[PDB]
Amino acid sequence: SPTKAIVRLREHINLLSKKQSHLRTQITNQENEARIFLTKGNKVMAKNALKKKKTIEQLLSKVEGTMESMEQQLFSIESANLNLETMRAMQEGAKAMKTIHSGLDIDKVDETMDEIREQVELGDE
Repeated sequence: SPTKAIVRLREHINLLSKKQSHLRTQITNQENEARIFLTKGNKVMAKNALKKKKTIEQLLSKVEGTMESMEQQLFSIESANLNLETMRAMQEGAKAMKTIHSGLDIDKVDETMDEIREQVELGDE
């Protein structure tokens, strides 16, 4: 159902959120490894650690892009459900106004209305 898709989007979103926390940790850790390589005067290994930092940041970007597509999909479903709730209310509402409109069981007033209606329009063409 629509509620089926909603719950799984949430579950997927929640898991991606933890991947994101994890990736930020590793980003930090690569930064700190680079500083330590420098205090040992190993300029090459520090650059290698910063390049690895760059790739994790790229992957964190992909994680957040997946999350964002899922949040938009969720919103689209919830809005569409609200729009459908309106349409069903309107349907049932129009049924109720039709019952009320013909709630005069004897003496057809509405046929006389349509007669007078056409007389009024007889300049229009």
